[PDB]
Amino acid sequence: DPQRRERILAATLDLIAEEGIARVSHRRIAQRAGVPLGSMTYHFTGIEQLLREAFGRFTDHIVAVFDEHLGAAADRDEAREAVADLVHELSEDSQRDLVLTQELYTLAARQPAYRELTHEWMRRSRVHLEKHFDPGTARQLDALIEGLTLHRALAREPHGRALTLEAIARITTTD
Amino acid sequence: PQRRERILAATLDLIAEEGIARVSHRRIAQRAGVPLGSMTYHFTGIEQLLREAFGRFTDHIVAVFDEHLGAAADRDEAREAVADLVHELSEDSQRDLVLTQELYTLAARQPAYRELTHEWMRRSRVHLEKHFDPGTARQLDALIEGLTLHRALAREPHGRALTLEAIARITTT
Repeated sequence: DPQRRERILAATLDLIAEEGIARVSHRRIAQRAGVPLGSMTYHFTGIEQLLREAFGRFTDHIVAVFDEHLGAAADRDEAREAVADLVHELSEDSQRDLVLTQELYTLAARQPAYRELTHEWMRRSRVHLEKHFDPGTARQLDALIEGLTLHRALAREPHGRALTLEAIARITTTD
Repeated sequence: PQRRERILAATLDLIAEEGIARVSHRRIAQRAGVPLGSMTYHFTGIEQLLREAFGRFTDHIVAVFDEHLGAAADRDEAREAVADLVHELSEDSQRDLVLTQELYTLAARQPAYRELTHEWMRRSRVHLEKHFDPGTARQLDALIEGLTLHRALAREPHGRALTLEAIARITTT
């Protein structure tokens, strides 16, 4: 099964989501991935590469979520509506994804090297956004999506879609 | 005896440099230089302690919002002040960046803490509402959040121009 390496990455993500970044260790991960301890160092040069590849995988996943919503939009109007859907789904559908997102941000805040990950994440998000909006608005919009998602997710009383749709309409206005 | 204050201070310090998982009564008591019993006496537990520690941090940030939007006498002066706020909030203190992120992770994991992240947003909108209508204040607070995070976790933060244009659009009408 050539999927042992992939399983290690997934178990690493599960571990971080459930117990936090500080609990990351070769032994704990091997157990969750159901692979011998030696498999950790056979496939990975160290914890950094492991973490980079793990968060990179999580990163690919969310980017695909952008693709799922935006790729199905025919014009600006559907795109704006699609973005609202994206914001609400990201803010409440998966607590695991919200936690992994926040873990990554804390890591990148602490260790600059990991900002290569967040930088590449923001860039890919913008790519799909630029399939409907110009580069500038796409950048402004990505920051809005980030903020709306965060404020809904950590809210005691999350705002509704009308408010989300209006902010989106406003940020994507060029008249 | 400012033991309570020192404990709250040591808590933020520990979280800021060592990470949330390193918080324990023992370690914090050590940092603050107080007897282990002080931790259990002044606080009902780690929850109430983190709640008050982070509560102090948000006071610190809300204070920054003020003294920024504080002296704008215009909607346009307000906009430029928000821009300044965004850039200062993303470059000046890595401590504050880390602490905001630690709070965000805790609230994501334990909904109970979403009470203070909720109160933070509320207190932020209060200052913003001094210049903009309620709906706009709310949308703006979210944009401020997103722009700040994107500038901070980028390899090359975007320029002031981008920040101001985004603000100009979200505060349109």
